[PDB]
Amino acid sequence: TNVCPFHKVFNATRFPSVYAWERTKISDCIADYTVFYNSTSFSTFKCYGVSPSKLIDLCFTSVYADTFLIRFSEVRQVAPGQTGVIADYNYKLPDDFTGCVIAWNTAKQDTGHYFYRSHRSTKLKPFERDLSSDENGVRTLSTYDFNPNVPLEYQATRVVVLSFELLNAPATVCGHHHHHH
Ligand SMILES: *[C@@H]1O[C@H](CO)[C@@H](O)[C@H](O)[C@H]1NC(C)=O
Repeated sequence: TNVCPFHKVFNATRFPSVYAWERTKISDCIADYTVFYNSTSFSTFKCYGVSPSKLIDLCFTSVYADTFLIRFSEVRQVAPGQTGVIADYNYKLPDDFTGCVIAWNTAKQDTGHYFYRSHRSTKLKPFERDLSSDENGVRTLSTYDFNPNVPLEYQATRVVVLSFELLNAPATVCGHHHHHH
């Protein structure tokens, strides 16, 4: 298997709006997570259920990459069992979450009008997506203008959620060293 398509996911011209986040299936690859933790580009790299350090030793049966665009202020909501407009009405990470979250501040590039759900009748189920714009005829989706000139807690920020499972089925996405190194 050839190397894992991270640059094609990460350095794409556009990231989705967060209410319409997008999944990607990754398999048959040899993953190189080295790019992340650049400390001058990746401002947040935090794993749940495994050690970011232990990613280099592990093989995964299925890896999905959920992607979207929010503000710096709201990055902290992408965590198991957190509360917020994002976690309650946009993108929900399970309580039993296994995976990583990577986030970096693309403010000078991902500029424009992006959207987010502010209100919903019920909160969200884990990993559920709601692409509806109305409830009773009112727009249920409020707007972000991302600009270079807004303060940091308010700036554009791209997020990726690598969600994997270590159960049965052929082991398909293997770190550079799943041969006991
Ligand atoms: C880390 O980020 C900087 C940002 O300018 C980039 O130049 C560099 O190539 C990245 N990583 C490496 C492998 O040096």
